[PDB]
Amino acid sequence: AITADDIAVQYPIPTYRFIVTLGDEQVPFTSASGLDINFDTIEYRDGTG
Amino acid sequence: AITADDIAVQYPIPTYRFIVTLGDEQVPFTSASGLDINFDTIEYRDGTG
Repeated sequence: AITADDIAVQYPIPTYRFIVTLGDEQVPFTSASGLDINFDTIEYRDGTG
Repeated sequence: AITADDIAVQYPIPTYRFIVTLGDEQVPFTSASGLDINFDTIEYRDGTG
C-alpha cells in the first residue's frame, strides 16, 4: 500500500532515464559522467595550535 | 480419400531417410545433428528510451 503517487515524492530516482539538451537541441546520449562540484582547500597553522 | 501424390506435397517429412554426400562421395551415416544458423545480438540504449 504505497500508492505510486507517493513513489514520485519519496523514492530515489534511477540513472537510466536522462535527456541531454546540448545548446538549443536535444541530442540522445548513452552515458554522461563527470558533473562534479570540486573545491580546493587552503590551510594555515601557527605555533599556538 | 487422400491420394498419396498429395501426401508428397502437403504432409511433413520424417527424419529417418537421408543421404549424406560427403565431398564427392556418399557415406552412410546413422545420425546427423547440429546444422544450425545462429546469429549474435547487438544492442544499444540511449537515455531517451
